[PDB]
Amino acid sequence: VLSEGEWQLVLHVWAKVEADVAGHGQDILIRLFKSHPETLEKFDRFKHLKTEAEMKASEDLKKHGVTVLTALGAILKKKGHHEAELKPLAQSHATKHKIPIKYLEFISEAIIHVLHSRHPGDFGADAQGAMNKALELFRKDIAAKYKELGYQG
Ligand code: HEM
Repeated sequence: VLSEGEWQLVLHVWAKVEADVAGHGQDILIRLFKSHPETLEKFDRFKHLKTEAEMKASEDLKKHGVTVLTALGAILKKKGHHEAELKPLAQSHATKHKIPIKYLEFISEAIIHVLHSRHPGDFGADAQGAMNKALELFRKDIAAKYKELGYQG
């Protein structure tokens, strides 16, 4: 479980992400798609996008970025009491979208890269540590629902 202090480090930097949800969402998805191109192939909506410049220009991608970060934010702010929010997400991602747990690890790494670029002063090693723990908790709870439903390990 995270401590109350580790949750404070997480939510202090998240309040900053919330000053520019759309800009953050874009940087994260682009980083994901460039670092792990197989992830782009899950999105019928985006797989036409070939270059970073085309990605940066897509308003539809920006929109999805806001969807992703807004769902994540609502989970983080529950501080691990996140059952009601996480269950519908794991169900759709397991059964409808077919998203391997490994890809959740990839987008975790993208989130932490981007936070580090935009918010150095609020994202030191102790914050990076807390954020890593929070994302692991997110993954571990998703993985439990995946196993229940019979989805890939
Ligand atoms: C922090 C991780 C993520 C969060 C919070 C998240 C959240 C969401 C939300 C809220 C939606 C819309 C409602 C629904 O379908 O459940 C969605 C849709 C989707 N997500 Fe995720 N997602 C995450 C990770 C991923 C990753 C890693 C991928 C793919 C590699 C993925 C692929 C998709 C696809 C294919 C859709 C449908 C988009 C569309 O075609 O409209 N998601 N996600």
